[PDB]
Amino acid sequence: MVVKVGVIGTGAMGRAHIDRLTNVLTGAEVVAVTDIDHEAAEAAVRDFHLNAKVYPDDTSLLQDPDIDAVFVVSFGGAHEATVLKALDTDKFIFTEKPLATTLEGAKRIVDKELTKSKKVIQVGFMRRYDQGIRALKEKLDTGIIGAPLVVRASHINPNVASNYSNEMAITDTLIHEIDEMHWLLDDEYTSIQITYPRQSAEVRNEGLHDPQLATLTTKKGTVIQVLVHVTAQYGYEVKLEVIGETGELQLPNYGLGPILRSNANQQTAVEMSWINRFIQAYNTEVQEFIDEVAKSEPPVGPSAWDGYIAAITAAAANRSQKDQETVLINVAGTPTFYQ
Amino acid sequence: MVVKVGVIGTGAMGRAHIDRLTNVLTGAEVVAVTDIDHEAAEAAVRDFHLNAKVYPDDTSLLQDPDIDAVFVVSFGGAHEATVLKALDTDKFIFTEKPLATTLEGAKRIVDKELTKSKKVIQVGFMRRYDQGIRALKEKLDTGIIGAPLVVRASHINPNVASNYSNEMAITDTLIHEIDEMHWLLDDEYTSIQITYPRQSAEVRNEGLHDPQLATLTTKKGTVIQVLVHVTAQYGYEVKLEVIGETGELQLPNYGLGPILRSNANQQTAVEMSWINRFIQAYNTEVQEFIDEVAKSEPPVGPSAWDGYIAAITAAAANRSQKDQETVLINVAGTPTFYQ
Amino acid sequence: MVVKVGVIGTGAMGRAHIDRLTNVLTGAEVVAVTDIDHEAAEAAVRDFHLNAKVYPDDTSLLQDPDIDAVFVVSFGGAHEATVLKALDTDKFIFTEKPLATTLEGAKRIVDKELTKSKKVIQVGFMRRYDQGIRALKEKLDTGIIGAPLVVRASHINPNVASNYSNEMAITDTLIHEIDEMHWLLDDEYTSIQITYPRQSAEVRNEGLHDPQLATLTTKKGTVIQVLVHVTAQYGYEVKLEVIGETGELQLPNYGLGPILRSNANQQTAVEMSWINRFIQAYNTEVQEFIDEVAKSEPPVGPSAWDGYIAAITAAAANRSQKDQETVLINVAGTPTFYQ
Amino acid sequence: MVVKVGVIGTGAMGRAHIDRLTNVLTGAEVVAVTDIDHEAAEAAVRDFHLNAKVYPDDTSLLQDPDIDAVFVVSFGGAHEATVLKALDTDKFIFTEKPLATTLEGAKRIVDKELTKSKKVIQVGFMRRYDQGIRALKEKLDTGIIGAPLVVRASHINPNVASNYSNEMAITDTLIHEIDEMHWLLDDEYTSIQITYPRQSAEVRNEGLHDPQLATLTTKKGTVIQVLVHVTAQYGYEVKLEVIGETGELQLPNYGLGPILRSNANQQTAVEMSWINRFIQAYNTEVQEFIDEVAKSEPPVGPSAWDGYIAAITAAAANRSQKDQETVLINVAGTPTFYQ
Ligand SMILES: NC(=O)C1=CN([C@@H]2O[C@H](COP(=O)(O)OP(=O)(O)OC[C@H]3O[C@@H](n4cnc5c(N)ncnc54)[C@H](O)[C@@H]3O)[C@@H](O)[C@H]2O)C=CC1
Ligand SMILES: NC(=O)C1=CN([C@@H]2O[C@H](COP(=O)(O)OP(=O)(O)OC[C@H]3O[C@@H](n4cnc5c(N)ncnc54)[C@H](O)[C@@H]3O)[C@@H](O)[C@H]2O)C=CC1
Ligand SMILES: NC(=O)C1=CN([C@@H]2O[C@H](COP(=O)(O)OP(=O)(O)OC[C@H]3O[C@@H](n4cnc5c(N)ncnc54)[C@H](O)[C@@H]3O)[C@@H](O)[C@H]2O)C=CC1
Ligand SMILES: NC(=O)C1=CN([C@@H]2O[C@H](COP(=O)(O)OP(=O)(O)OC[C@H]3O[C@@H](n4cnc5c(N)ncnc54)[C@H](O)[C@@H]3O)[C@@H](O)[C@H]2O)C=CC1
Ligand SMILES: O[C@H]1[C@H](O)[C@@H](O)[C@H](O)[C@@H](O)[C@H]1O
Repeated sequence: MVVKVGVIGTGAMGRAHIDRLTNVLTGAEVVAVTDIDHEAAEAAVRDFHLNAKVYPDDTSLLQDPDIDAVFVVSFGGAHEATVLKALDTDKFIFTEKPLATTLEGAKRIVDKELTKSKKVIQVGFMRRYDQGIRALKEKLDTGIIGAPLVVRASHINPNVASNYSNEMAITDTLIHEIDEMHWLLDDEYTSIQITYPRQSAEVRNEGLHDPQLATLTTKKGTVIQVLVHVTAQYGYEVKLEVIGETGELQLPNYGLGPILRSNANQQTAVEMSWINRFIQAYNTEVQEFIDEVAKSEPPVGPSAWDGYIAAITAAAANRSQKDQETVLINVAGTPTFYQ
Repeated sequence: MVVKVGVIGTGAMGRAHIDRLTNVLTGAEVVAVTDIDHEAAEAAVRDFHLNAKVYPDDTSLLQDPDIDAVFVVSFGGAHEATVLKALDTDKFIFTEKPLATTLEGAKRIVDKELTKSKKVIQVGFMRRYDQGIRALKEKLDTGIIGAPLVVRASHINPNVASNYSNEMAITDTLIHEIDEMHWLLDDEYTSIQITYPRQSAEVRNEGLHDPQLATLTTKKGTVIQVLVHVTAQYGYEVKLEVIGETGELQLPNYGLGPILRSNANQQTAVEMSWINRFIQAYNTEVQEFIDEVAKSEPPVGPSAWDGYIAAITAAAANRSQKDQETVLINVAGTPTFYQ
Repeated sequence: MVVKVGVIGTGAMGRAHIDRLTNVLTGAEVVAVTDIDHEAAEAAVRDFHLNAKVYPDDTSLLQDPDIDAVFVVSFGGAHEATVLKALDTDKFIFTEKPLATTLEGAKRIVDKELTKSKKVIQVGFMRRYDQGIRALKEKLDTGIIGAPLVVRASHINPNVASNYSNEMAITDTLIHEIDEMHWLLDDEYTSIQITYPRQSAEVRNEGLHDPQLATLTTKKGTVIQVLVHVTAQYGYEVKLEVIGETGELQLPNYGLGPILRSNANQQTAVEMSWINRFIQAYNTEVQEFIDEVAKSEPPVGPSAWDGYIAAITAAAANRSQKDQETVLINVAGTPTFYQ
Repeated sequence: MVVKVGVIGTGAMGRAHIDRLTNVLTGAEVVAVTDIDHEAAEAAVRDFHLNAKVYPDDTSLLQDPDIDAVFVVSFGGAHEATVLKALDTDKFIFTEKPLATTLEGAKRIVDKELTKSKKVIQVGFMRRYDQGIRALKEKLDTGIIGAPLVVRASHINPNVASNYSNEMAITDTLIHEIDEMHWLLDDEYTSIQITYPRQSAEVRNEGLHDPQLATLTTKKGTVIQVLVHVTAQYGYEVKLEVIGETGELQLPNYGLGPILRSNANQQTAVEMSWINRFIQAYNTEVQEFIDEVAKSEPPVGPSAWDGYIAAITAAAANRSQKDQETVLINVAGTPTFYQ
């Protein structure tokens, strides 16, 4: 039966999710929208030819009994309150990352969800759905390279908007690696440290350090070195290498485009848009959510607990940014509810 | 509104299309099925949880007024009669390849379709929807390597079933390149020639020559060299290189799986299944057809005319297979109906 | 002993051989040069800091008793007369390919050398010395991919000089593959056919067809498909793929230059000339020649017989060029002198 | 005229250099040897068919006026004393790494040589001569990727002998990166920090931590992250990536061996031997030294100053190994003598 969806926040990613649900994926319909910019919400309805009602706020939308699930796609800082409101209903909840912008907010959500008769929140950490990354994890898990010793990763982005701040290097960019690595390794973090190499001349934003180097450590002692470089110019790229005791695994170059021999070079295109890079993962993640809601079963994707882990680690990273010193992480054990 | 589909032939590929239409793609519903094996048809209904009627044959299914489009997914030899029957209705028609198993059957279909007010047939030549192959064509069409002079291609398959005949090297295997190349090059074929290199010791089928080399010439003068190797053992692989005046284009490695460094080698997995190789293409191809039907517009994918070109070329190749001599091809000018 | 060398022809490759003999290789000194362009000869002496005599012609240089060995590095069509003259002396002879530009010329050389007390000619078929190509042959010979069924090869040049003729597409270019494949496969040819794809707009030489396709068949039934493309623009490249019963072997991309990520592309440099692509092969073959001369022993590298065997096939291809028809080949057995 | 060489220390690398001078390269002759193991010295002369005198010690060898240059290939701890002695002569000096085993020893050599009328010492840091590494440096120096911000490198080795110590991870292994980076970047080091990920189960040596992570900083702010992994099992590999403001540069795939398609995989061999990996670099380095001596000009390769830089940095790294703390490095501005 069709999953009736309400969307809270009809901006860039909200519209992208509306588009997915309407024109790409199967088994859902958007029947309600709201945005603090009412005209934006109206436009979403028009642009996507929805049979949907526009509500003036989240509270009103959440009162609609016909809605089976809500998508929270507002500003990050608005997620916490909205998710908490939604938990007063029986509706399933897909929230874009972050779960909340503070670790305390995340904890509030976890604590509230724990009181319920079903897990209902999935968080939009799409990396876990990317076919390439999953294939690497699968291969790692065969034991073929032994224990993971070091992970080297890159998060490369061409340029940023004028409103992109230093802290967003963590909260908008590194956050993906923050969620991914503990999942990839089936391990828990023990520390994070952010260091600043020489400042790029390409940076146009006051206070923004770029590139940034992030070193994370895990309980088993695996060290993760992430390069974050958001004014890299050349392209958008995600790189991942796992160094094991007996071998290595790395993600192949992304892209299906041809190899060009021309002008004394052999070349392949590099993606310029994060949007295109993770199109598959976004579709897969959302389809999975919808498929679960259709069965009235709890989501199986990243949970509020994953959101909490991410928020704790992001907080630690933002602390590290202040003086470039290592910050310890010690997350509580995973409640059975979230296993 | 949803496109209501009837499926004629509920075998391996018929079920795969049903699965696509039901569980993967958007905007369609299978409401009717038929198969000469009635038990298979019934199973398809149960297996995919369809709300669908099982009909004794194609004729009866075709009388169902609720059906917007039919999928013809029976034995190749059955396609012609069914497509001709379907053309007595107003319904849209997706037929799997081949359009017909004979040249004359293909023309009968074309002649019949030409009598209609709009085009309704799409033929399942999915290569055109493969992202890698499409990306190559697109790059070619930028002019960046100048005019295409030579095409070198491979269709590699690990092993064949006992029913695989010499002529199937053309009709089941090369057929894909036959449809693909004239599209790739915006050109028309003038001849085809099949040669037999030394016979592989891996061949276990009566009368099968393997490998086979196919050489096609085009009106603009491009020479196409295809290696067909169906007992290759190592994997399933589709390779494509275009040699231009000022450069070359080739398909990259297919696969998202990781690069493994282990035991004095660096390695990546090779696909063993054509099914897996073309999952995406099948999805894109069918979604497009459904999207067209939903708008009541003619299909924009490979047409009955393309089916005809394929059939003519395949026939010529089968003739060449008899003595390894060149066989001329002179395809009629495209009717405006198919422009 | 330091081998005293004379060089006949001091153009691009003459200079390159002088360079290697003077600065890289051991046990040789260039003591004499000649070129029909006196200024070119003088430039070679100057540019490579030689204490060398500049002779007005080959005959005078050949009559200098102090010269131990001569290198024939003139225009291909000039090799025959020079080699024949040199055979009137007791000097060792390294000639670049081709041995001659006609079958009759090659035969004249063989007939003359057979009258001598020992073998003195080495032909510059350097492909056999290339580490990559050798490594491929070695792997093939392990049986890991079973019997070789088809070979696909490319011989790519960016452009040609004004003196490059249609006939030279065979005698200067394809001649490498002619020698290479029979060595690689330990097989002999039964036929050759040259075909002319769509003529490139990049051709600037009257009478030159480019690209050209060569199909060679061997006694064991292996079919070799060579692409000759000498106005390719993009670079200089040699490609080799062997299709076996149970697998494939391919030469990797050549180059040590870096991978550049820049401007929405990932790219690596392509060689623009043989001079660098085959520097190792040239070094090895020439050092081997010099080492034999130093011991007053016959060369162990490719012989005038190899040159003649190649010339037979080359002449067959030149015949095929006229009408694009297949030409049969059946070479004589190797004389004892050349075993 | 031929460069007459004396070799001090005729062990593994000593014999390798003798072989280079005797068989591989042009313009030199080994005319004297010495080793504390007088039988090793005798074996060298014998095995390589040398016309050389065996001297009882370095002092006696250095007094031989016919010797143009000496190679110091004894135990590392024995270089300092031997070098300082040779500096009492006018002979050119090629010393293997290290220049000295202490920065104090290195400083003494630097001070002594600085009193001489011209530079005579080259240190055997062969990385700088590796074609790929040089090609990358050169591309970097074009400015095409802007300023270097981060360098990521790997020094991967399959296994170690029973005598390999924790300190050797620096002195024998990382030392190559230690010399290479400041040269690559034309910059000076300001700090080094060694950190230990989880210990590999493959380690069989008391006290050896593997892998190790080395972080170096430069004056311009470039951060260098090196992974040292000496029990990696899979192969020997050197990886290098430079992250620039506007792009990236990395070393390409190393290897000439074929690509094998077999058994559901595509694979290429990985080098297992550091010896084989850097064969070319060793040859080029020594040939350049000989060429300089031949012209009676100072060496142009890595100098005593470079050896001093390496010694300081290695000492700092050995210190950091104790507690994983960052150790500052302050190298004096280069004397013009060494520019
Ligand atoms: N998982 C991923 O890779 C990505 C996640 N996101 C997340 O999606 C969320 C939205 O980002 P964008 O769409 O790019 O930003 P956006 O700025 O384009 O849109 C946000 C929308 O939310 C509306 N809004 C703000 N506060 C609201 C509230 N309290 N209630 C209702 N509506 C409100 C705004 O008016 C705006 O239309 C963010 O949390 C972002 O981090 C965004 C892009 C990629
Ligand atoms: N485009 C592509 O890549 C592919 C195309 N195909 C095409 O799909 C068609 C079906 O192939 P598969 O599903 O693999 O074969 P299959 O043998 O598994 O299924 C064929 C089904 O058709 C039924 N059938 C036969 N004659 C019929 C008729 N007159 N009316 C109704 N049903 C009839 C059979 O009972 C069977 O259930 C073939 O034409 C094949 O060439 C199949 C696979 C891939
Ligand atoms: N093995 C290989 O990969 C290569 C082989 N070659 C061969 O080397 C030879 C020379 O080629 P390039 O140096 O590239 O050509 P080039 O055109 O640069 O030089 C040819 C030189 O020969 C001189 N010459 C012509 N006729 C002469 C004669 N009768 N006596 C003396 N000198 C004469 C010309 O004046 C010119 O200086 C050819 O046989 C060519 O096929 C050339 C390049 C690569
Ligand atoms: N640049 C590179 O990649 C490499 C550098 N090396 C360096 O080469 C040097 C020698 O290494 P190996 O040959 O591997 O060691 P090895 O132990 O095989 O040989 C050293 C030889 O020196 C002799 N010896 C020791 N002290 C001596 C003294 N005071 N005077 C004369 N002879 C003496 C020993 O008896 C022995 O025969 C070391 O400094 C090593 O670090 C070695 C291998 C590679
Ligand atoms: O003489 C050169 C030489 O034979 C090269 O190796 C070949 O690549 C060029 O085509 C030819 O003109």
